[PDB]
Amino acid sequence: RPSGTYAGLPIADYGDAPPLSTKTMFWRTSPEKLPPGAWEPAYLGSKDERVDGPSLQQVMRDQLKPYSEPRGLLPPQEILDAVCDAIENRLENTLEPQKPWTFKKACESLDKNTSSGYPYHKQKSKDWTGSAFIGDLGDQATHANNMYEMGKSMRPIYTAALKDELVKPDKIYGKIKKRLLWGSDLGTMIRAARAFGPFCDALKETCIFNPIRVGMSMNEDGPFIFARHANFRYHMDADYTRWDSTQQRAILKRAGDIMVRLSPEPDLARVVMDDLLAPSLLDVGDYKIVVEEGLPSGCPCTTQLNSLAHWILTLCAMVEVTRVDPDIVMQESEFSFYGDDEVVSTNLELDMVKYTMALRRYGLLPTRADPLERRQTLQGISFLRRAIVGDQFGWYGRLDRASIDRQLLWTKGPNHQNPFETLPGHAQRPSQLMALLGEAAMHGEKYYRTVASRVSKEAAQVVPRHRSVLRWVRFG
Ligand SMILES: Cc1nc(/N=N/c2cc(S(=O)(=O)O)c3cc([N+](=O)[O-])cc(S(=O)(=O)O)c3c2)c(COP(=O)(O)O)c(C=O)c1O
Ligand SMILES: Cc1nc(/N=N/c2cc(S(=O)(=O)O)c3cc([N+](=O)[O-])cc(S(=O)(=O)O)c3c2)c(COP(=O)(O)O)c(C=O)c1O
Repeated sequence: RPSGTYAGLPIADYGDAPPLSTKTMFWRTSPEKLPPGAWEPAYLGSKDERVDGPSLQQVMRDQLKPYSEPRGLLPPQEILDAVCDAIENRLENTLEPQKPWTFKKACESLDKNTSSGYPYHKQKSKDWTGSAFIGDLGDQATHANNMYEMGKSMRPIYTAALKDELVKPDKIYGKIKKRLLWGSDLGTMIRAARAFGPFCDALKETCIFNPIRVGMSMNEDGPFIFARHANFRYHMDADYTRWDSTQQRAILKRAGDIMVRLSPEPDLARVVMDDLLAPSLLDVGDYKIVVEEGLPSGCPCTTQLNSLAHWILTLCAMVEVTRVDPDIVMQESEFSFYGDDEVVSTNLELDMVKYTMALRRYGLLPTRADPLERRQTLQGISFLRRAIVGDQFGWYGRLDRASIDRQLLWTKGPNHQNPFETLPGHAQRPSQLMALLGEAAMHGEKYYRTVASRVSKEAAQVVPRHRSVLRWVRFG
C-alpha cells in the first residue's frame, strides 16, 4: 500500500529489515591514547559516546541520494558493441569451460557467518548442518533452487546496512559518512551461486593473464601481474568516487550478458541475471524502496560483474578517444580491474584530457591524485592498498605504512559499543603480526625495526631479524 519517496526513491512496500547496528567489531590493541589523526571505527549512531551526530537512518539516506541522480550517457552504440564482443571474445579464448554448479556446491560456497537476509535475517550458520541448510533456511534455499531449475523469476529483496570499518576521523568528527551495504536474501545468493559460480571460478584461474584480478594473491601473483604492466610505455591509475552509485544498469546488463553467455546453464543464468538487474527492491527498515539505477551489491558475484563493467567502460573510453579497435587496444595495453580499482598501462598515445572527459560523460567521477595524469614509470602507481615498487629483483605491492600502523592499533573481535575497550588477555593474533613484519620489512630495516619493536612489545602482553623476513616475504 504505502506510497511516496524515501531519499528520492519510490517507496514500494513496508520494510522488514532489522534496525541498523550500533556496534563495532573493532577493539584497541592497547589502552594508550590514539595518535592524532588516527583512523577509528565508523559512526555508531545516537549511542556513540565519541560524538553527537544524526541518526543512522539519516546517514543511510545520505548514501541513497546518489542513486536517484541522473545517469551519465551510454557510450556510442557501435563502440559499446565492438568492445563487448571483444571482451567476450577475449574470455572465450582464455576461460576453461566449467561443469554446472550443484545446489550443494552453491550452498557450500556461501559465507556462513553473515546474515541470510530477507525474511529470516538470521546468521546462515544457525541452519547449517555442515553440508546442507535445514530448518527455515533449508525451506528458502530449496524453494529458490526449485525456481532456479525451473527457469522461473524471483524478485530479490536486498537489506540495507552500513559498513562497520575503520575510517579517517573527519568522517566521524566532521561530516559523518558510513558506507551503504546491500545485503542479499539467501534465495538470490543461492540462484546466483549456482548460475555464476562456474564463470567466477573460471575467471579467478585466469587472474594473471586476464585483467579482472579478483582472486589474485598480492604476494604470489602481484610480481607477475606488475611485471606485465611494466612492459608498456604509459601507466595511469584512475581513482573513482562513488563508483557503485554511478553505474548505469544498461552497462551492467552488457556485463551480465557476457557472464550468462559464458556460463554452463545460460538459459537458467539469464533468468537469474535479469532478476539481479531488474529494478531493485531494497529494505531500509520502514520501507522497501525501488532502486532502478546504480550497482546493487552483495550479489555476491557482484565484484566480477562490477569489474567487468569497469572493463567495458574503460575500453569504451579508450576506443572513443584513440579510435583504435578494442581488440587492438588489448594488444597494446595491460589492464587491471578490481571492482572500481584500475590500472591501465598502454603503448597508445592517449589524450588524458579526452579520456577523462569521456569517463565523466559516462557518469563516472575519475579523480587521481591531489584531469587524469599518465606516467612513463609504474613505480608508485597505486593498486588496491599497495604501491607498486620495482627493484633489481622485480616488482611487488607494498602496503603503505599508514595501513600498517593502523593494523597495529586495531584488532577485530566480538561486536561491542565502545571501540576504545581493549580485549582482555591475548592478543590471539600471531599470523597477522608476522605478516605485518613482512609488510614492514619491504619498507627497509629502519622502519622494520620500529614495527618489530611494537610487534614484540604487543606479543609480550619468535620475532626474526630483518634480512630473513625480507627474503621470506619477497621470495620465500
Ligand atoms: C587487517 C585486515 N585485513 C583484511 N584484509 N584485507 C585485505 C583482504 C584481501 S582479500 O584476499 O580479498 O580478502 C586483499 C586482497 C588483495 N588482493 O590484491 O587479492 C589485496 C589486499 S591489500 O593489502 O592490497 O589491501 C587485500 C587486503 C581483513 C579481511 O579479512 P577476512 O574478512 O578475509 O577474514 C581483515 C579482517 O579480518 C583485517 O583485519
Ligand atoms: C582489497 C580488499 N580488501 C579487503 N579488506 N580490506 C580491509 C578490511 C579490513 S576489515 O574492516 O577487518 O574487514 C581492514 C581492517 C584493518 N584493521 O587495522 O583492523 C586494516 C585494513 S588495511 O587498511 O591495513 O588493509 C583492512 C583492510 C577485503 C575484505 O573485504 P570484505 O571481506 O569486508 O568484504 C576484500 C575483499 O575481497 C578486498 O578485495
